[PDB]
Amino acid sequence: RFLKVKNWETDVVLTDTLHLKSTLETGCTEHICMGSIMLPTKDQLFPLAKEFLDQYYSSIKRFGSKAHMDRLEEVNKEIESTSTYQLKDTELIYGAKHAWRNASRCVGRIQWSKLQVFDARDCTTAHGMFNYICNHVKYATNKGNLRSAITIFPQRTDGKHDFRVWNSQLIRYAGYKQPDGSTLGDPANVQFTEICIQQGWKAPRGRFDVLPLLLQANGNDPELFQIPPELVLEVPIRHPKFDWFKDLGLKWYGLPAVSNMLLEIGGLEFSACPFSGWYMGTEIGVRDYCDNSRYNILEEVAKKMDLDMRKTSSLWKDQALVEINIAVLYSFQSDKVTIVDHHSATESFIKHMENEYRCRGGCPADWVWIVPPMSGSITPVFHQEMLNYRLTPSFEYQPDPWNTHVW
Amino acid sequence: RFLKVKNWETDVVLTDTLHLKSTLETGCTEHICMGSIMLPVRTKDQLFPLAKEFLDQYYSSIKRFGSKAHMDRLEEVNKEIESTSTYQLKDTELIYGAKHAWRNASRCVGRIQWSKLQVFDARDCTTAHGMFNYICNHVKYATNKGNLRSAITIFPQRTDGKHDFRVWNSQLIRYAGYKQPDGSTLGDPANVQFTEICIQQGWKAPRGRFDVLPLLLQANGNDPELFQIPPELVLEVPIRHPKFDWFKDLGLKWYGLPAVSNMLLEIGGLEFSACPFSGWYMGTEIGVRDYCDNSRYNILEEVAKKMDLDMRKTSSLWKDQALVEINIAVLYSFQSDKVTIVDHHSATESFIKHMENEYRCRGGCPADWVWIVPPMSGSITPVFHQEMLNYRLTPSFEYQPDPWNTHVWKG
Ligand code: HEM
Ligand code: HEM
Ligand SMILES: CN(C)Cc1ccc(OCc2ccc3ccc(N)nc3c2)cc1
Ligand SMILES: CN(C)Cc1ccc(OCc2ccc3ccc(N)nc3c2)cc1
Ligand SMILES: C[C@H](O)[C@H](O)[C@H]1CNc2nc(N)[nH]c(=O)c2N1
Ligand SMILES: C[C@H](O)[C@H](O)[C@H]1CNc2nc(N)[nH]c(=O)c2N1
Ligand SMILES: [Zn+2]
Repeated sequence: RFLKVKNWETDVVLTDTLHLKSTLETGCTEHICMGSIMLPTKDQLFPLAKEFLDQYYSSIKRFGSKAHMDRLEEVNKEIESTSTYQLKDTELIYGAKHAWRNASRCVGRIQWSKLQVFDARDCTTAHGMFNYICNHVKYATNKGNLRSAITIFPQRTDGKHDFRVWNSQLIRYAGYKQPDGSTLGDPANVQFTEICIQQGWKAPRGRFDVLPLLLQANGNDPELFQIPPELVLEVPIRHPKFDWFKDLGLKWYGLPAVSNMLLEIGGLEFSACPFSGWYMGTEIGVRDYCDNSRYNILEEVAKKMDLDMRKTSSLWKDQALVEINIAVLYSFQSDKVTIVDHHSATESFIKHMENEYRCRGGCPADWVWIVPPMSGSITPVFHQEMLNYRLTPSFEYQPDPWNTHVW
Repeated sequence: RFLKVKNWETDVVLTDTLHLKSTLETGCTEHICMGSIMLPVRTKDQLFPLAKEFLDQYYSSIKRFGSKAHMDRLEEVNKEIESTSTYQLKDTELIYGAKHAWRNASRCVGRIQWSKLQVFDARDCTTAHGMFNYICNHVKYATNKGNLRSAITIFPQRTDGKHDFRVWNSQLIRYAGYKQPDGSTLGDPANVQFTEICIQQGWKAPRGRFDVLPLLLQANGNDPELFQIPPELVLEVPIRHPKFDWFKDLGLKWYGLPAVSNMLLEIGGLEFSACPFSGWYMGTEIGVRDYCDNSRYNILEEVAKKMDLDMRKTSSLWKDQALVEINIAVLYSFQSDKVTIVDHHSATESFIKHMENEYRCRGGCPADWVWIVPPMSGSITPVFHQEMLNYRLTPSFEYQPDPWNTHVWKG
């Protein structure tokens, strides 16, 4: 009931009690673990609100105070009346920061309280959303000195007036099905690169074409918008030794800005809430270049290294994967763009873990996602036991808009 | 209830029905996941249903469920239990059990080989010296001059828990580790505590960086005794690198036979507390864990020095780079000497095939993602994007407290 977790590299033991607060469910049972599965009314709303407000006023050392009680009373009232309710800005911010704080899959959470919240709740149109998004992108980029941000569009009402960013990230590279058979650009984004044209995009049919924003406001049809290029900071990728690297014709964008998630605070459902921070190197280089179902350029890279690509036992894929990731980090640090290496980020996380166990009594963590996709066992998190559980406020997955939209 | 797993690299979807045959607990609940927790005297009361369960599986597998052979066997076992408070497995049953225990080992990426396991029945053993004999023949048989064969040796089951057979070594073959007065460690840091016990038990330690440890064996609950595996029986491979000639000079070598000996085999309620088993190495086990883990030989840095890497900023990925070269060297040294070894890409590929085959033919395949995924280059092996249900089946291999923590010293 008061669980412990052992780091095996260091024998350190943390005790977890925060999990007892856990409110939502995992997908696991006593009989089956699903830790490696990707995605396992006025009456429900009020308990949701109270729980949130209780933790909020507790966090400001005014638990049980007049303001607290009155606020709980005030919200309770508006709920009975309007069937929903609205969050004070302070609550909105506390909420946002805490959904990140509780994002069990996120290795970067040590930064969780330095989040810039943009209240875009007054928005009414796709054009408006576009204006708010450009503003976010510009702010977060900060000439390469990246800052974390989130922009929150009006909460769901009755599932009809839904605000949604159809892009999965604000900034992503187009991907096209070749008549040749293969795939040009980014394969992840193929179906999306279609929907854009299916909705009227004029694709430059290149490789690194920045996808257009497809914003949907108040449940209406979604509209296309193009991000001003001067707002899209990119880094041409080059190796600090292999000068044939730049020849490979590679660059990547500096701003990772996830847009398809649902943010939940005190029962309210912000279905558009694009947020961003900065890349861990391996997100672009292990994942965005070298996944089979992505840029898949490993073969060509090692080809250019004249490595024995005949048998797997030469570990050519590994050697190459390492150089590519060295290049990514090298180019970003060169162009004065924020990035963190996977050793540094995992180190920061262990500290953040220790910090949360100390000041908060625990920290939910999803080992399968926290461990970098390369060099796993030489990062400190590998040997770190982690408890996974779901807390509120949270970020949740949500169905792709094109599977839901009533046109 | 059906459950689906999806491979996100290939969109292949599989459907698990097997998880319904799962009894044992996971550690998990609906409000917490212990999926990354390393570790999450039995009466006639709870024995017979465990036995029936086993025998039922056993007779289904031989397509004789409900046969008179099956029913008499149940009866035979029943009566042997209520009379003797335990029972004995037939040879057929012991073999099936050991194989299935491996097959159910949800953390083992090597399971494709599960049906080809040589089972040595050492249930007639009575002394440590007898144990040394059995173990010696295991090692010789499994080693097969570098052409490794999977094998397990099974010592008598636990009776009253006061007469346990145990192998105190964690693996049959392992290098000593010595903590020095200055704080440094000579040999394998992973083995220091055991090395100490060994020394206290009268072992005369060479105190070299690569001393094969003695077997510390326990029979019928007696105090353990020391035995030196004859060196001609211990196959080793010196570690060199194919392009780096300075590598051999790091003075490295590893033993060829991985043979885990501290686990506990459970079959039909019976507990086999001494059941050393062996297969062959995946390269990363030696290369990534056995040299490069910060709590191991940690030649990561020296390899890095010799490569003249940029060890200043970690964002040079010098650690990553050295790690790769060390694993190249491990695989290369082994293949050159015709000692069986598998690389992580090969092993994971194999596993996916095995797993898919198991879903189709068995209705699932319990698998621990945290352990199946290799400790380097995770996402460029096919298991990384493979969803996996994890659950416990019997027969199984279980952890068990170190015997030095529980053992009652005769003297
Ligand atoms: C500032 C530096 C940050 C770093 C280095 C970082 C790092 C990461 C990494 C490496 C992942 C794994 C994702 C993958 O492999 O595809 C991840 C996931 C995640 N991040 Fe963070 N992040 C940062 C900022 C943020 C911010 C500002 C938020 C939101 C406020 C956030 C929320 C999340 C969430 C919810 C996930 C899980 C996504 C999922 O479940 O699929 N992160 N992060
Ligand atoms: C024949 C080639 C084999 C290969 C390549 C192989 C590979 C592996 C690897 C790489 C691990 C993870 C080890 C670690 O990182 O600590 C593992 C775990 C395991 N293996 Fe296999 N193995 C083989 C044979 C066997 C055999 C013969 C058995 C038993 C009869 C077995 C039973 C297990 C068990 C029970 C685990 C989980 C250990 C634990 O729970 O801590 N394996 N295997
Ligand atoms: C499995 N993938 C192919 C699909 C997938 C796509 C985006 C995903 O979002 C992850 C995510 C979320 C927030 C982040 C914030 C900062 C950062 N550097 N990476 C971040 C990464 C997760 C999964
Ligand atoms: C943290 N460690 C001390 C615990 C630990 C060490 C080795 C372990 O080995 C498991 C294991 C079992 C059987 C194997 C068979 C073959 C093989 N190549 N590796 C195998 C590896 C398990 C746990
Ligand atoms: C904390 C974590 O559960 C633990 O360190 C595990 C992680 N995965 C592993 N995977 C393998 N193959 N071997 C291990 O020893 C471990 N250790
Ligand atoms: C099968 C597994 O659940 C899936 O591939 C996960 C594994 N771990 C991951 N880890 C991170 N950081 N990001 C991911 O997308 C995934 N994918
Ligand atoms: Zn679980």
